[PDB]
Amino acid sequence: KDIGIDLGTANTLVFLRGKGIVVNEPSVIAIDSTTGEILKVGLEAKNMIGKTPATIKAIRPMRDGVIADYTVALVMLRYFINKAKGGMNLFKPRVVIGVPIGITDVERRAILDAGLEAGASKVFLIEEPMAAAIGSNLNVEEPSGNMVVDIGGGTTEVAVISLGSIVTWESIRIAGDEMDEAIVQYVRETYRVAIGERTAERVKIEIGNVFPSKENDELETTVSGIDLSTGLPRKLTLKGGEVREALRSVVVAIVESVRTTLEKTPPELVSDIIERGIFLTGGGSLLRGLDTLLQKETGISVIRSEEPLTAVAKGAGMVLDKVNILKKLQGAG
Repeated sequence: KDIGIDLGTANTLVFLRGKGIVVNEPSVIAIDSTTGEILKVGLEAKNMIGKTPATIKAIRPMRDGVIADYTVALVMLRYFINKAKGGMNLFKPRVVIGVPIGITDVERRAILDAGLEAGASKVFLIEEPMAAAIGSNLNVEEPSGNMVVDIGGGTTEVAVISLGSIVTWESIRIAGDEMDEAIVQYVRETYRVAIGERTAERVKIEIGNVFPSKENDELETTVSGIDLSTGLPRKLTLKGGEVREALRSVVVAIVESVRTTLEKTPPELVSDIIERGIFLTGGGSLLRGLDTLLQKETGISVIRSEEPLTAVAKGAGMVLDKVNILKKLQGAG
């Protein structure tokens, strides 16, 4: 039994060689604040965020693409592996876990340890964009310039793939989480209202956009929270234009990372990218008009992936059947 795991800062996906995606749940875990006992893991836990009594603590152990709260992350990972196997047993499956390219050796050691402690007989780490390319069948083993821009909840990764490896890359810790925060901050500074992270995510999903257009400007939705200047509950409406402005600095950072990667890419590979185009993927890349904006800024065609949410998990599991690539991945156990 072999599984691919996309342990995202926002959502976790597990691909089981033989049937596909068997786990797709928010990366949240809730525990009894006194006993430490796990109450819920997944969606039911996410639904608790910002709504818990003092007796319960809802946690998102993954941050910036890496482990931020070790033990909690450990038990959550075990829960997911157990669920992927279809209940806990004495079988230790082989596991491949996606990771940002800019990960440190220490952060890298933590994920390998966690994988083993969580119940894996052996763990392998695969770079995010590489897993996404394999999961989307991009023929990564060929000598063809393939630039992938993967935006998740914790990181934005830009990589030029060729011959089963990454030639050049940039990795910044500005992605989905920073988009949510940007909206929270915008509402607080503009209307003096405090809203939660989940309400900000809803806004991002319902009217988030990064390219100007009549249609985008007309988009609207409401948000509810507490007016910090009056101490009263308050509901107000946000429009596409406002949100686009709130996400400006984040988008600027993303565009910049793409330009910087292109600049240092070997000329023959750049030649390939101009003809092939840039591959845009990841849950954080779904902002309205993001492809439009990147294409206009780089002057190069941008293509959105067809399975932006599952590509990474699929690729992590599929890499097990590619000895040439697998043999180069760092592992443990």
